[PDB]
Amino acid sequence: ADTIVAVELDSYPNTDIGDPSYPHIGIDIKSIRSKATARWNMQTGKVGTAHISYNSVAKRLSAVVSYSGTSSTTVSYDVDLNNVLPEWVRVGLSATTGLYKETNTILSWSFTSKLKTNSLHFSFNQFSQNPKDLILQGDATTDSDGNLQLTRVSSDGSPQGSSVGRALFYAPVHIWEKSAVVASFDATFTFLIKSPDRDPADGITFFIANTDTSIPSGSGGRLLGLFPDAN
Amino acid sequence: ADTIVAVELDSYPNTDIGDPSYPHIGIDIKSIRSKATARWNMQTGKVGTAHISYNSVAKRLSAVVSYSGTSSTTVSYDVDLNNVLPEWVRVGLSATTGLYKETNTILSWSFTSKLKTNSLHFSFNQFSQNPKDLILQGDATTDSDGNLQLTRVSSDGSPQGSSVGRALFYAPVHIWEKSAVVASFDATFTFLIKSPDRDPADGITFFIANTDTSIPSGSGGRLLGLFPDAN
Amino acid sequence: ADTIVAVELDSYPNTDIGDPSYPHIGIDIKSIRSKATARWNMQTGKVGTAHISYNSVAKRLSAVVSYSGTSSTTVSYDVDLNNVLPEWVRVGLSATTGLYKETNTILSWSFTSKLKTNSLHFSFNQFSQNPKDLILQGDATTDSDGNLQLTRVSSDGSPQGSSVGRALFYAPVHIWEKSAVVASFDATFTFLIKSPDRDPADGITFFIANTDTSIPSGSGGRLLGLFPDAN
Amino acid sequence: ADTIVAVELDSYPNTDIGDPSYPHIGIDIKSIRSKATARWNMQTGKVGTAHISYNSVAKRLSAVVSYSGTSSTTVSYDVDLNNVLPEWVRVGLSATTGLYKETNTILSWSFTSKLKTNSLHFSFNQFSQNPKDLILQGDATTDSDGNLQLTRVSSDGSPQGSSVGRALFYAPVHIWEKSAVVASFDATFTFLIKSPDRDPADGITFFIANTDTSIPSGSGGRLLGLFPDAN
Ligand SMILES: OC[C@H]1O[C@H](Oc2c[nH]c3ccc(Br)c(Cl)c23)[C@@H](O)[C@@H](O)[C@@H]1O
Ligand SMILES: OC[C@H]1O[C@H](Oc2c[nH]c3ccc(Br)c(Cl)c23)[C@@H](O)[C@@H](O)[C@@H]1O
Ligand SMILES: OC[C@H]1O[C@H](Oc2c[nH]c3ccc(Br)c(Cl)c23)[C@@H](O)[C@@H](O)[C@@H]1O
Ligand SMILES: OC[C@H]1O[C@H](Oc2c[nH]c3ccc(Br)c(Cl)c23)[C@@H](O)[C@@H](O)[C@@H]1O
Ligand SMILES: [Ca+2]
Ligand SMILES: [Ca+2]
Ligand SMILES: [Ca+2]
Ligand SMILES: [Ca+2]
Ligand SMILES: [Mn+2]
Ligand SMILES: [Mn+2]
Ligand SMILES: [Mn+2]
Ligand SMILES: [Mn+2]
Repeated sequence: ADTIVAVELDSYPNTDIGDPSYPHIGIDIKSIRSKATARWNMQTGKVGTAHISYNSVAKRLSAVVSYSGTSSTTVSYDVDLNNVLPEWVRVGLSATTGLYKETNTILSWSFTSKLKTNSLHFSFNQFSQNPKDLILQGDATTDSDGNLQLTRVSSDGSPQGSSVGRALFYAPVHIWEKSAVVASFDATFTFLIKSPDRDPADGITFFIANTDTSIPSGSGGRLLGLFPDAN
Repeated sequence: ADTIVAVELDSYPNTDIGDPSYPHIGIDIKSIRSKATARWNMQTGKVGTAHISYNSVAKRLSAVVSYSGTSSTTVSYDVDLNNVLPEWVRVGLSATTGLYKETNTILSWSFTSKLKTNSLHFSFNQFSQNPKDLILQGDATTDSDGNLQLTRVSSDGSPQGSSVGRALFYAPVHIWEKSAVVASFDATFTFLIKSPDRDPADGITFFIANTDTSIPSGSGGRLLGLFPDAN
Repeated sequence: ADTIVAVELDSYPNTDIGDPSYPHIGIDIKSIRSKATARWNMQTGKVGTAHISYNSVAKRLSAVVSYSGTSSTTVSYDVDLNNVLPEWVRVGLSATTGLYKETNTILSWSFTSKLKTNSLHFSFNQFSQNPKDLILQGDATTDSDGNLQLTRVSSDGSPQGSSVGRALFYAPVHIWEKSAVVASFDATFTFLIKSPDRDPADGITFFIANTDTSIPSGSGGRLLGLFPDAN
Repeated sequence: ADTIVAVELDSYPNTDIGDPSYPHIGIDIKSIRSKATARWNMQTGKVGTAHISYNSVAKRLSAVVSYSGTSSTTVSYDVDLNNVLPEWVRVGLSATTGLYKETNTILSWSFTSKLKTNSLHFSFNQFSQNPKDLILQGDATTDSDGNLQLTRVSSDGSPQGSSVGRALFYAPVHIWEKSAVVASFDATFTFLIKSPDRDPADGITFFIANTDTSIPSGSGGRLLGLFPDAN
């Protein structure tokens, strides 16, 4: 199967596959069962911001998720990613709904990777109706306001359940190379999660995988479109 | 056929299809017959640097080609590129040999595009043996020193004639959009041209084209791998 | 006196010192009497954006000023700036009021300069209460919302007349050097101009000058805090 | 006195004030007695490269120092720098000689800081004869090849003992702010250390301090121009 590293913004607690009993942000290394989590004061209807960073010297993957004036949650995990990930990757965003639902609207997304002794940076502050520099998978679409709807939304804006969708950047990324002195990446995205459900679900991830990654069978709902099971 | 905008570093004068009678840099808008040229004091065996820039407000495509301490040549052309190019493009480098030959060795290549009211930047200071973020066309390869050999070079380093090769960046680039306030791009590459021929040929280009661009039939030699004829 | 290059957003027509009879954007080379202007559909109470760019190869200073969904005005002028400006400069923003007034509120400001063969970039999306990386001149202050008020505003937000204020970046900028292949700069700022006056005044500039530049005597009002007279 | 955070490239072992018994790179938090060190295979006469990074989420200051094809040494230290440093800082490079000597030649220096919810980046690949964007302290000069000589070098290139010199960037840097979601910085410099001494000394640092920082009295030699004593 795919090799996966992800930062999950998990709005629904699936305690039966390892979630804490509350909304949380998590660092996922090849398993939906996060190696590290932090409690997420998830706000429906307000725009959030996530920042993710890593470098091969400090070897500490970190993420912070914030709502302006409201809250900020941070999670870190010490991991040598050059030991987990292949040399060439694609980076992306994923989102699911399940029994319960939410909009998983991406308003912006940027990413930088550096291979020091290669550089790649992209920034999207609007998404075009046919984004030729993105690989849209599952239900992911871009809409009339220029936003990226990772999961299905009806004509009036209502989120639908049992949705899975992902967007990967078109170009493979060279995230490590044996002659590199240091490899680093940074990622930021802003997101709007709306829901009429008392318990919204399921969440959004930023993720790095093998370049030929695709939505695994059975990855809906709590598996965030990333893993075929909860191992 | 393809839609082409290019800056050509033309080491061989083909006076019969419009070249001036000397090595020159040129700005090409949909024809190998440059809309503007400047005399190029082409230096065999020394590393050169080319800088190209454009923005949709000034509407002036410019290029400068230099050898440290030796020479610098500049050419500009006033053109609304949003009137020439499709909204989505790929960017690349091309090179040819013909009867006469030269190495067309790319040591580095960078590019930035901005869509203001989208950003894309890539930088290569070394090229890996299998560059998954590049579309290599024709004879283009990367070699053991980490350089990009656009045209065929033998085992010992000798350039071969009748070669054509191109390298495009993998991801389409969004170079204009009707809601943009301003669109801009910048490109830099460094290059080493070696030749045992008294009159080296044929040259190197940086070029922007339709995303599905490929080497046209009959584009070798003086056509720089860009055009199917000299119209 | 100072040596000045500026892009002026001139909200008040002073026809007696060379203004066209309407709000305009202008390119100023050592004189308030613009070398080039374009009609500016100036909008009171809406946030505007200005983009300015130049490179020493194309030698074309350009500016675009826009309100989202409303209007965009562009002005360009062909000028070799390395022939006007000293090698070391400071860059800044200026604004005035006079008999008539307006707020000259800077919401953001960024700038990049490149000296190719040096790089400097700064970006402000919020201004702190005591910006130690800015030289504030005249009436310029930063306020509680994190904005830069170039001209005097009363406690409730009312703009005052007979105000002059400027903000320069602290560090001198190396905008040309005789060994450079190409020198380039880019600048963006966003601005909010509010006024209860039927004819608001006087305007905002982005400007480059000798590093020891200061507000000239008698530069208020129509002189935009840049020039001691209307020569 | 000054508040100091530094990464030291310490070519001389002063075991009597806490150095390990070998050349080392070290992370210094308000004391020359490094909180963390790693053995440095210091190479005389070859160009080295140092990369330093930190972000306020991972809270891990890291540094890697390398010679191409030869060696690489890494040191990290977990520290909340927003708890050590004032909100406004200057960043710089320092170097000393003492009884023993070496050239402390800076060939390039770059730095980025980001204040997320401010950006500052500078890059020097050549240093001009009178760098107006640098505060040169002590013996620091720039020479005819465009390099930064932090410590005294004679007319022919011979390093002198009992030298101290520093170069700070002119503009204060805003490295933390109470409303920031995350603060980050990155720094790179390349350096050439030549010596006719069997045991070269004393070393080079990249350092962050109070904006009004100056060379303390008695900071020569093993104190690297940063501290007034070895507490
Ligand atoms: O969308 C949230 C969740 O909905 C389903 O799980 C349930 C949440 N509440 C329930 C109540 C009953 C059943 Br049966 C299920 Cl399967 C659930 C599944 O789709 C999960 O994958 C998902 O995490
Ligand atoms: O490589 C340089 C040139 O070589 C060929 O043209 C000639 C240059 N000198 C010649 C002499 C004879 C003939 Br026949 C040709 Cl076709 C040439 C052709 O391959 C040209 O496309 C190319 O520009
Ligand atoms: O603020 C707009 C203008 O106000 C003054 O000029 C006038 C605009 N309408 C007037 C009417 C009368 C007189 Br007297 C003046 Cl001086 C003006 C002067 O302060 C000008 O410098 C400025 O351009
Ligand atoms: O330059 C290297 C060192 O030279 C001096 O220390 C000595 C190194 N070998 C010695 C031998 C004798 C004496 Br006395 C001294 Cl003070 C030293 C002092 O200047 C030290 O600060 C410095 O670390
Ligand atoms: Ca879950
Ligand atoms: Ca030719
Ligand atoms: Ca006026
Ligand atoms: Ca020491
Ligand atoms: Mn979870
Ligand atoms: Mn030609
Ligand atoms: Mn005017
Ligand atoms: Mn030490």
